[PDB]
Formats: sequence, structure tokens, C-alpha cells
Amino acid sequence: MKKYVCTVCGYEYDPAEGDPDNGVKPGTSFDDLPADWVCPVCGAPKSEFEAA
Ligand SMILES: [Zn+2]
Repeated sequence: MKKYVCTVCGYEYDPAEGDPDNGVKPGTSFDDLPADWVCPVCGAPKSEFEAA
């Protein structure tokens, strides 16, 4: 149950509701997220996502 925020745009990701805008299920945590995931804002790796 950890949230993160992009360090490029400044958008926060809510794994609680998932990202259906991309096709991600509402039951997928950040650790569950895919390895080919990218910010829904720009499209950067988790390497750009830190802990809120
Ligand atoms: Zn971003």
C-alpha cells in the first residue's frame, strides 16, 4: 500500500483504482504493475517514480 509520483510531470498514481485508461486492472499494485509500464502522462519508467 504505497503510492508514488512522477518526477517529470508531477502526477500521482492511484493503484487503489488502478489505471484502466491504459488497461491496468483496479486490483494491481505498483509492485504488481507490469515491467513494460509507463507514466500515463508522458511515459517514463518507475525509475522516475518516487515515494509520495
Ligand atoms: Zn510522468
